[PDB]
Amino acid sequence: QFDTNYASGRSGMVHLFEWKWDDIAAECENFLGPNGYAGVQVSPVNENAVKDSRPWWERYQPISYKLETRSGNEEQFASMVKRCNAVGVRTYVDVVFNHMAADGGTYGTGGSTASPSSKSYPGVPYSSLDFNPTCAISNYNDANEVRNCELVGLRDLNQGNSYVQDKVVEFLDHLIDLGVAGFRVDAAKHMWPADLAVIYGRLKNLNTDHGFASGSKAYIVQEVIDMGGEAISKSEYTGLGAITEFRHSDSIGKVFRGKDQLQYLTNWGTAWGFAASDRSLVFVDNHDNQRGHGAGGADVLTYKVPKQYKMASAFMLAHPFGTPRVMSSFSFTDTDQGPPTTDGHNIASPIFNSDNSCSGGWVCEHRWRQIYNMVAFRNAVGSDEIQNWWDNGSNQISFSRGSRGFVAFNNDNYDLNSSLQTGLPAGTYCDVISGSKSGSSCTGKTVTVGSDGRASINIGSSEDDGVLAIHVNAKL
Ligand SMILES: [Cl-]
Ligand SMILES: [Sr+2]
Ligand SMILES: [Sr+2]
Repeated sequence: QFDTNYASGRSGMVHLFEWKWDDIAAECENFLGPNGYAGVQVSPVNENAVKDSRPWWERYQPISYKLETRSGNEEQFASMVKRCNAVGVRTYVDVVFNHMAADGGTYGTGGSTASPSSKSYPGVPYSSLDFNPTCAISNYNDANEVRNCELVGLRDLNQGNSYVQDKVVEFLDHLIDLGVAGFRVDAAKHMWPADLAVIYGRLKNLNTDHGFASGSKAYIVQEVIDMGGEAISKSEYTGLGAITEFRHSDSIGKVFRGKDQLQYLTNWGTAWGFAASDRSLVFVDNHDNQRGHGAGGADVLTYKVPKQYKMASAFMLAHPFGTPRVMSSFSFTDTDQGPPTTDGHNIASPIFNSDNSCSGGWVCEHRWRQIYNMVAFRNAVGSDEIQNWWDNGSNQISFSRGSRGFVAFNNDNYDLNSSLQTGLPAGTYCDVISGSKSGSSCTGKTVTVGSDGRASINIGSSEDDGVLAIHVNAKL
């Protein structure tokens, strides 16, 4: 429940927001696999309610547990898991069993129909007896009202009923048979941990046919928003699985936006109020946080602030704390707007340029050179500890991961021109933020490390990038 089940020597979970299964399987073999990524988080794979203008949040109003979405059907989803597992990329499913669709959602994405006014869902065989009595969440400080009342009209299921427990376990076991490696449980704060423990304990072992070790259990990351000093604590859930550490997203936004100083990052971890490292799923932004009014509000860094979003992603991928997750979104100017379509419904596949960058309505942050080359940085340093910390007392910091990698940041209004201790063997290194290694040359900046371990690091305060990075797996 705490082991990621990652393949050997890989790191980084990519949330391919609203991608279809066919496009995900191709991206596993063409990019994610040969670039060292560890896993992919998919949108809900079960049938959801069809709503006007096809908003993104329609996929969190389940109609049934049939694998029938705009992303594809069960046959395409199963082939996607098999093809991604063959290149070493695991699959983690966003699962929604706290509620069903609200009023106005009579049609499903796979042919099923429902009647939320009577709490009747013929696809799951669900009846009104399987739900909590109708009530609305208004207080948010009453831990009983948050877990038993209806969230924005969504029909609150009763996870204490043995029939509901059967259907959820039946659905999660079906996904395990298809080769899935873990689950992201949506709205976990609105459910009782005692009932979650029963569901989690009944799940079968992982399918060894997909290259899983015998005795492997499904990875469990729980979506809990705990900004500190709340009625519901994240410690209620850290005993049953990993949690979404949203303090990481809100703090990393404040720091790299200038609202806090970079020198304070010297004790990044539980000293900043985070959960345990082996219990923390960390990220810069998520599909909710990037739209505002999330857990971090306006302080969250998104792709729309590219220079500081890349610096924040580079710091997270270089720090040993937690399990990093990188967001891959589609461009939006309206928080309700859904993914790009070829008409008004059929999701349009992403297209790629000579950059290996995305187009056609998708941003593809995981294909940014500054992001996927830092994933290689994480894979090259392993479990090496932080050493050689330096800072100027403001917004210029640098540290090394053992003797295998070095990174430097400049968030001040003036340049960085210092001879810093790098901790690496002497030689010539390619700046992995500004380029890559090709044969015996560097695409971007070059970094020369002297016999004393010191190197000249230069990051102008007006350059497009505010971070430099080098590691031993990109020498010469
Ligand atoms: Cl999340
Ligand atoms: Sr609930
Ligand atoms: Sr200080």
